[PDB]
Amino acid sequence: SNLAIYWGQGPNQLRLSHFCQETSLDIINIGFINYFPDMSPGHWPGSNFGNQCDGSVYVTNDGVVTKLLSGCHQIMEDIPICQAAGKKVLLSIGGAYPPDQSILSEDSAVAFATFLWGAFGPVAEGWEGPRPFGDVVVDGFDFDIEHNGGFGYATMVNTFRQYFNQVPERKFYLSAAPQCIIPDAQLSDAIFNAAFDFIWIQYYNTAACSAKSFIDTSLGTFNFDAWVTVLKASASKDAKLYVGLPASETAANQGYYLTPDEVESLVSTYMDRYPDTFGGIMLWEATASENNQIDGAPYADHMKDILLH
Ligand SMILES: CNC(=O)NC(=N)Nc1ccccc1
Repeated sequence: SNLAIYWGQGPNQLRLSHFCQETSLDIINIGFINYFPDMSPGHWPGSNFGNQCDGSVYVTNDGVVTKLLSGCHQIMEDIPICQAAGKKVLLSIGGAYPPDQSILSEDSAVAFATFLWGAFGPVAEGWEGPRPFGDVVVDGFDFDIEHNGGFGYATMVNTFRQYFNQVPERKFYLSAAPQCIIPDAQLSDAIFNAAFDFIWIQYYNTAACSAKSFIDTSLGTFNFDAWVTVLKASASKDAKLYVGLPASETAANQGYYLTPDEVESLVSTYMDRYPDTFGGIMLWEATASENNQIDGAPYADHMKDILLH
């Protein structure tokens, strides 16, 4: 079972090459493309990577100043190291801030997909768009849509997967990151109507189905079961489900963090019930895990031992 984590939005983060050297980590999601074309200057998507990148943004063939970052030099340098180390690197779409971003048509969702594929996918001839990370090719795209409904996303997923299928030699990945409440307002249409390789339900910040509601069953009702049942119905039936967790008490709202012993008792129960769908743990996020050093190692290292034990 696999350990996925988020990097990109950590206060004072170290550079991604620190995390590339963390052997426990099998997947790293880079957040975020957070400005969508429909409300962003030029219809270009924009990006934000916390402290990373020199602050420069592309301007278009029209002189339009965009929201995309053009000098992300450490990330370009660092994504190949991660991949040279066995790790899959997915570029994440959305995130928490700002909360006023969405997709308005099926056309803009095909264009959004196509722009990301040209931009961060394989190097391609006729592509006359940006290459924010140079000749690096990501392994996939993560959908962390946490605002404004689910319109457009199954289309973006199938459009992506349409593109994947032309590169038969290489294997590319689609994941999503719902919150616990079923149905997820952002991603249930996506999950149902398209094939996600991985899905990591965020089990923090919502009381009625939080991971901590497994340890304290008075807080809400941990619902991984209901989720295996919808997954079975869906176009993502072969998706691997992940229990999404905060890597430190200071990573999500108070009381969502579980101690390793609490995690283990979650994991050994749901790895055994659904050995065929259970996939692993996902952490929010990389920096909080760094700073949560338990006996000379970070939180993620202790998660991986749990999964192997
Ligand atoms: C994988 N996505 C996240 O972990 N999202 C997340 N933590 N969003 C967020 C929502 C409200 C406040 C802070 C962060």
